[PDB]
Amino acid sequence: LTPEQIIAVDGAHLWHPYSSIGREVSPVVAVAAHGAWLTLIRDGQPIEVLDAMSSWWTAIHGHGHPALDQALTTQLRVMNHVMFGGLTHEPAARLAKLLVDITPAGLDTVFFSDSGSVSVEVAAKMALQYWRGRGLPGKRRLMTWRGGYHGDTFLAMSICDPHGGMHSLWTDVLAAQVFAPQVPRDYDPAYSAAFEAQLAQHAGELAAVVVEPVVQGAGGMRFHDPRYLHDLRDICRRYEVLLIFDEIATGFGRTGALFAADHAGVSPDIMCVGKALTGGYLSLAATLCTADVAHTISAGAAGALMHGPTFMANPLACAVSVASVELLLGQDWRTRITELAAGLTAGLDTARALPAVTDVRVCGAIGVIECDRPVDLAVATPAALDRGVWLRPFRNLVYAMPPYICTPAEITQITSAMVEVARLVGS
Amino acid sequence: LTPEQIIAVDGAHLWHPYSSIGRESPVVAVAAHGAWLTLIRDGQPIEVLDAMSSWWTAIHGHGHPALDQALTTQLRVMNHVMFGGLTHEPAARLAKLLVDITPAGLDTVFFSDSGSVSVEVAAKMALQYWRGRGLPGKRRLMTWRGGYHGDTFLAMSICDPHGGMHSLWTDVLAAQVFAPQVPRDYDPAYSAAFEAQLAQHAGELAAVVVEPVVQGAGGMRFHDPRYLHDLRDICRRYEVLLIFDEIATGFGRTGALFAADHAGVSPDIMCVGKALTGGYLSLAATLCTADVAHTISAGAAGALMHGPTFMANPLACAVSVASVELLLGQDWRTRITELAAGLTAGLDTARALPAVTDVRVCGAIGVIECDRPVDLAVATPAALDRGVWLRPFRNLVYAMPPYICTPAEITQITSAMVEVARLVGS
Ligand SMILES: *Cc1c(COP(=O)(O)O)cnc(C)c1O
Ligand SMILES: *Cc1c(COP(=O)(O)O)cnc(C)c1O
Ligand SMILES: C[C@H](N)C(=O)CCCCCC(=O)O
Ligand SMILES: C[C@H](N)C(=O)CCCCCC(=O)O
Repeated sequence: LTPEQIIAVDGAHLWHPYSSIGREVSPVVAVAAHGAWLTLIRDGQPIEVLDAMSSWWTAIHGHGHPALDQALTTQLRVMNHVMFGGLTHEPAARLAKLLVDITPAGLDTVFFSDSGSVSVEVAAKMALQYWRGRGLPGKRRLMTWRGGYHGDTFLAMSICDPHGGMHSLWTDVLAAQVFAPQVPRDYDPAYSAAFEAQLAQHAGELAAVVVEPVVQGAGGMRFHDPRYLHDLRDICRRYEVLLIFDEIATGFGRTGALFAADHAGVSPDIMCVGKALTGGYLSLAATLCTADVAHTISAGAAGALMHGPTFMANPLACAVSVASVELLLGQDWRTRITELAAGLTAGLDTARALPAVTDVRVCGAIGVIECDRPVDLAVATPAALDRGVWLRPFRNLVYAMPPYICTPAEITQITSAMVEVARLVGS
Repeated sequence: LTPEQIIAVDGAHLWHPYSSIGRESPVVAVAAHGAWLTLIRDGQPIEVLDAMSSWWTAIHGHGHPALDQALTTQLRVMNHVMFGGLTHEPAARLAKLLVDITPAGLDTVFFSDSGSVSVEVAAKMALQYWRGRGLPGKRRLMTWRGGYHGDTFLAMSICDPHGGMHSLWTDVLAAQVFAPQVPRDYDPAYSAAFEAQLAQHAGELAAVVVEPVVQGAGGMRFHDPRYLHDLRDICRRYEVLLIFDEIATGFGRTGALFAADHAGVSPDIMCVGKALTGGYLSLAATLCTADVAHTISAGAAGALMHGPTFMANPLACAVSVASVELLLGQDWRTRITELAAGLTAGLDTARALPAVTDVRVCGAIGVIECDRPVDLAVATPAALDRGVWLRPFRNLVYAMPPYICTPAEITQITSAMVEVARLVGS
């Protein structure tokens, strides 16, 4: 199909995410991706632009990395997929061993699934089944703080920010969960004391606290002091409420630590990972839990964990994930991310002086220009493309989560485009 | 890793589906090619038939050269890009194929990453539809018993609450409306009763959701396609949407391209998955009519706020395009008829077995139903001894073999199935 043909079929038959159909955006045709770069069709002509978004925060080693391509083709040659019901295999074993070794201590059990939203559903199921296994089925609600996002399936939606979150129109049909106020950027003991007070009054009906550690992504690219996670861990411990960290966006080095929990030295009872898990090649996610959680879940009268995605532990997805994680661990990723952060900080600093900019902030390989108004994609997208960068703002944010392989020059091209988008926003 | 090292790691760290940890032992798989798996039995690698098609996905068998090549072709040009703001050739080629081969009127495609997600998307579409019509009270689902629709919490709510796999969770799930178990043979009184029950709930129902013709994970039950014609009629007259979940029945499995085709009926919304990718990669899709898509988009809500990270993944779409074209490029209907005949002929003798209550076949689906639960500890090694990978569940010994299975291979599969049933009764 020609780009023309692709656009026609697309307009007629494809529903895009977070969109209407008809009077929708109008997507740009992508025809190739290599390293940090996408080949897009603009006015009938192919242009090369930097994938500043890492393809929604997944392509940490860039596209078509030789190690990941090879890992995929090697597995393809021997075994594409077998059912995980009754069978196991090397890629599943290798990936699970890697995951339990690099995640916060105590997470020794791995349940694979096909997507981040599903892994969150699995996390909640683990938490609820845990308490059923202890003969306390009243412990069935979740608690979180505002500003959060945990995916788009219906249980996941129930812990999305109920007022400004993308799922706010659904609140009347969602499970009603417990929400603490927005966690602040700077550490304030009074906030943690209030969180504890609120949790204490609901402790008998709470299965778990569920939060994104350090960085809240889709809810506003907000950062908070890691010490709050230390307080959550302690509160949950004392009141016997499970602690769940959703690291689907923060995992695999993105915030400057291997996992954002590591900024706090905290181990949750349950953890979700996804997105950058496969290096952005294929859909895969995982839910990890402690031995105590795993063993209790089938205690009393609860029985087996009745979850089993058809493509659970897919050998192809697991094999590229093994390669992606090994590639990350086999380099000095900590210095790499530090250099990326310094580059983002340096390149975004001029945005602070722009009239429509309210904040500039960087955490690891995350760079954010917060604006005083919602960012118009119709203006932003071509402005970024004109400067050789693929950017997709959302809410009032011009942000990047670039591939780890970006050179300092490429980072400066990305930040330059961001600043120019923000400049255009304010005029 | 060696097989023993894999077993060690697996036992320590891997949670398997529908199981407990440290109380459930998996067999190591080291290769798969065509209709055969290479498994490790007592230290020896053996080749056995994938009678389950790896949970009903591997319709062209494993490592089919056309599908392998499609994947490797796409890998060299573009592994993945975000579907937010971008589009691409594999998504367009796949959407065009699916719109063309599905029941008439299904012209919009929302891709997702798994069957259960595609079901939640379908439900979201149905609820958002009625909101766009100013009827937000229409928010419950109706289905019939014996059904299965996945494992996420909304999907669980339309699993049969009495004896379906999610039955222990009834007290926490959304309470949906359940009609009685639909019978095998057509009885118009069943439809009239379904209508009567639906009528009293019509003002609060967004949709009827069912598996058409074959109910899979809820018990491998078959029903007359005329029931689906009745549901189309009832939904039309009472203004309730009709959703067909064809995640198990799609792509030829029941003898028609989609099971809905047996009834000559189109749902308003349709889910597909599993065999969509030929069993290579996780992918699913939710299709809807122009009416549904436009009504959603014209509502105050506006956008459908759903967007899986790996939505319309190029690699998954590329292998699916190849799998679908490979199916359409051959006489699949004759192939399935031949498979059905082979299954019928090979399972016939099981009818006489003392613990067997029914034998039934529908397209490339063969079922022995027993009078008691089937013990995997007896069934699994028995079948492996006969060169077949079988996974019974509940009281069912069944197969959903790759379409490429030879008559000899089908003979081998059915013989193992008969032998497992024989052992159940002793
Ligand atoms: C397998 C299946 C699903 C869910 O698929 P997963 O990939 O396991 O989420 C949903 N509905 C039906 C009818 C199925 O057979
Ligand atoms: C992206 C994301 C999810 C869910 O991801 P999908 O892959 O879209 O299902 C969940 N939680 C967080 C924090 C995320 O960033
Ligand atoms: C796509 C995935 N579900 C995700 O969490 C990222 C969404 C956050 C950005 C919203 C947008 O780009 O429109
Ligand atoms: C979601 C799951 N893979 C599925 O729907 C098919 C499995 C149903 C059979 C249940 C078993 O084999 O134990």
